[PDB]
Amino acid sequence: LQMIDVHQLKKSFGSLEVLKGINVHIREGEVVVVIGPSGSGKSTFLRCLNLLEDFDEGEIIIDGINLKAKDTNLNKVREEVGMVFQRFNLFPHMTVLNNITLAPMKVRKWPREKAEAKAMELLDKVGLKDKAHAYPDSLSGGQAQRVAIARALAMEPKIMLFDEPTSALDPEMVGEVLSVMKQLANEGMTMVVVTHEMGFAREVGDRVLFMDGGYIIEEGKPEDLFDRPQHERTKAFLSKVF
Amino acid sequence: LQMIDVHQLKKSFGSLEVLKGINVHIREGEVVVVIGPSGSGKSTFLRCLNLLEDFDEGEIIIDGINLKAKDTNLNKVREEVGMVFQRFNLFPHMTVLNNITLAPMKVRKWPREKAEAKAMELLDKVGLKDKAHAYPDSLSGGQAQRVAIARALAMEPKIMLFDEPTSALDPEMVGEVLSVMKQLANEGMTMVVVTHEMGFAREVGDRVLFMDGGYIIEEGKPEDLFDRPQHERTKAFLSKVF
Ligand SMILES: Nc1ncnc2c1ncn2[C@@H]1O[C@H](COP(=O)(O)OP(=O)(O)OP(O)(O)=S)[C@@H](O)[C@H]1O
Ligand SMILES: Nc1ncnc2c1ncn2[C@@H]1O[C@H](COP(=O)(O)OP(=O)(O)OP(O)(O)=S)[C@@H](O)[C@H]1O
Ligand SMILES: [Mg+2]
Repeated sequence: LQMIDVHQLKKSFGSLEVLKGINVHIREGEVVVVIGPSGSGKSTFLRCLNLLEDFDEGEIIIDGINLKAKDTNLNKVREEVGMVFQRFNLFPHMTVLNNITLAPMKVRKWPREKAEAKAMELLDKVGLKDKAHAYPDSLSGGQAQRVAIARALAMEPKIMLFDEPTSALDPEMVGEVLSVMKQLANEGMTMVVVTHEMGFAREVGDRVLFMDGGYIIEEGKPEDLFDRPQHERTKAFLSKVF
Repeated sequence: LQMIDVHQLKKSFGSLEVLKGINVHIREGEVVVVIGPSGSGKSTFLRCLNLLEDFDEGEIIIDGINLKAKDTNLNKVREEVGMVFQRFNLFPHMTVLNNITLAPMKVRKWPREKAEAKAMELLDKVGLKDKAHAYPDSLSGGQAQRVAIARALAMEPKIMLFDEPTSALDPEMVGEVLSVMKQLANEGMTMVVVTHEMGFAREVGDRVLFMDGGYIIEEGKPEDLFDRPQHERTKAFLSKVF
């Protein structure tokens, strides 16, 4: 309940209150999986967590610091949270290596040799050291998404956010990215993963949160949630998804 | 030999000669379509035009300025050349309006409302003003790629490069992207378009360059190159694609 703390979170886009009061508390090293239909506020939720969107009411605490406290450095938090999106993760005009090294050099003021040493180490980890000097256009979707992960890991964050990282990919490219994320969980990374891939959720997630219409409607262990859902809306959603 | 001027352009990656003597001279307002097999150097070529890659031998002159002359402001050339890639054109972490205004604000130091009025009219022209405050991942491929053109146009370039802008799109999304590109061609923009979209090439294209193995093997008017190719490599390539 220590790494991410969310109390009565609400958000509105004028008329549409997209997050209608949500509560979640994520411990250090916990993999939490977010599921639910389109328009639930799943991405908005992740954005608030990543300081990409401000909220209308409630509280967000990350690593024991408040996002709306006057004294708190938001830029310092920004670099402790990583985020991988469904698309557009890479700079197409830069090599794979320079994608990864850009922020660690620009933000954390690392020297080139140091940053590239760690970038090659992460490319090794994802199975793409042989693509260091390649351009994003040369990469398949599964390879591009694995570079996005490596990009995010180079800042060495405390939390990794994943917004449907495999949703835009062909089925032959999905498990590629899921195994990197799977491996990332095995190394004690606090992860929030928005996904429709339920086999990942059950295999990897510590808790599953079912979001619908701006609420977290049901939550709990993957086995508990998938096998024995209690809420009609959870049942309805699970009757048509993977 | 006005807008783009290339003489015996050569580029290697190690012992791999990727461009082997490119000579091409693009007039102002000319729309050049580039076609050819994978590994032809089409993307490398466009990168050289866009100052994203250095070259081993030869000369490149964008609008009367030599990219290797001593007194050359490279950044001032960079800002007059726009580029749309196959994928990764957008920042997923910021809104559509912000994607477009980022560069004119940083590079041209425009105030926010100035840049935004320009972005809004650009979104209008590509038929997407309603998506101004939306995030990239809410967009279709067709939409995303139109915003990618809007981003590029916000810098007010005189050269627009397109590296397979519709390749990674579902076929129904291909149409409305080529409509924007056509409008851009019809308005006098100097365009280099790497594309295997024949209808586009025939309609708004002035010339077609057939690249293969680091050379421009054959060139000419689209009708002429498409319907009566002179070189057997061009014929063979046309037979397997169109
Ligand atoms: N920047 C924005 N401006 C206005 N409305 C928005 C914005 N972002 C999201 N919305 C609204 O919020 C809903 C989208 O939900 P999201 O917050 O994107 O979460 P989500 O559940 O991931 O959505 P999907 O489509 O399932 S991935 C839509 O109905 C939008 O109208
Ligand atoms: N940064 C790099 N390092 C090493 N090799 C490269 C690099 N960039 C390109 N190449 C190689 O150069 C050759 C031609 O590159 P491109 O310009 O991408 O060709 P292309 O015609 O665009 O091919 P595609 O895949 O149809 S877009 C390919 O064999 C690449 O493997
Ligand atoms: Mg979403």
